[PDB]
Amino acid sequence: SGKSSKALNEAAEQGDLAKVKNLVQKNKIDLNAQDETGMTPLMNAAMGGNLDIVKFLLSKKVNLELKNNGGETALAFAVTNDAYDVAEELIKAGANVDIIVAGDEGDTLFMRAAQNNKKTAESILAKNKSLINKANTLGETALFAVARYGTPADIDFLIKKGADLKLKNKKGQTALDVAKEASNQDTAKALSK
Repeated sequence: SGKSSKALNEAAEQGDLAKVKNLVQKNKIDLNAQDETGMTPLMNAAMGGNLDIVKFLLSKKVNLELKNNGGETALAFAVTNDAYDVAEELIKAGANVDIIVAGDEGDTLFMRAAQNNKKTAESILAKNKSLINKANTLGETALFAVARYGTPADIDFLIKKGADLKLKNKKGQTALDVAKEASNQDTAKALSK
């Protein structure tokens, strides 16, 4: 690849659209070139939650699927930094939704969205409905967190989207089992029906 630019990456993160545009108009920077930590302009724009910049960079046909050294794409940055407007735009542009977000548990993009933003969780499932049942590194899906700590309405949401109650985590437990362990009688009753 060609030259990367610290000034561009910083302007993208900080949200300075005029500066991004002035730097890109020179056609001297390879917009897909990765810096020393694997970061691109798009990852910086997404991490900083800068929709206008992200839209501009998408108009230049940047690669959506480059990963930084932590293994995250621009979409994972958007979701983990609560930039759900950016996440939506990236999903629309065809960004891969079947990815893992950074952290010890290896949660799926879907699991992180399901905890934080229902609309993005639905956008993800519209792309690949089987992600509802894709487990993290402990063998748990989104249903397990709700079984422990959530409410019967949350159980209903995930079951309506196809959550499979029979799935077992790496300890051999179902969502019903973890509800019972957590003394969550309401979710246990909802899972039992």
